[PDB]
Amino acid sequence: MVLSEGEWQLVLHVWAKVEADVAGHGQDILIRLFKSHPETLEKHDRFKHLKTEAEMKASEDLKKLGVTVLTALGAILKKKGHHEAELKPLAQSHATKHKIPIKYLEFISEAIIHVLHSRHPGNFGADAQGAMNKALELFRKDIAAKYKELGYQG
Ligand code: HEM
Repeated sequence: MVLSEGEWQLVLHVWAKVEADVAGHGQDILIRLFKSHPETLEKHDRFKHLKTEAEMKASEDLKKLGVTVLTALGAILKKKGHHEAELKPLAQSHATKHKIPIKYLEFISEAIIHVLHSRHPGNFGADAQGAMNKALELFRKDIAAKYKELGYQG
């Protein structure tokens, strides 16, 4: 798939707001993911023991992971589709080391959309959400193709 320049502008415009508080958005997104799909928490040997949302909010390790996730995703989005180089090491670690099924990438995509809709209603109307969804779908499709080449595809 290919996004138009107008769609990229909608995506990067809301992303600029997200970047005013990377740590806070990172926390919100991961907690939303863990609450909505607890099975994803099991993949994180580092956080598997957290029992409540309060414990999650207090974890400095989870906050650091959130910043790492958003910083990597932001670098990919800013490439506006020309992200092959950035995708390779990410696909390799998530397929071979962490063993993350594509299904879980869809779950985190849902969490990103939920949080942006909650925090940026004025900059995340229907058109902006459609553009962000298209960007995340492109990301998942390209990662899935890489998983297959790497021998995982799942
Ligand atoms: C927007 C999608 C995502 C991005 C950009 C992303 C990015 C990253 C980055 C950059 C790291 C650190 C270096 C590495 O190991 O590659 C990481 C680690 C990891 N990711 Fe992801 N990730 C994503 C989605 C997921 C999902 C959905 C899961 C699990 C349900 C996941 C599980 C992990 C695990 C287990 C680690 C290691 C965490 C640790 O250090 O203990 N990732 N991810």
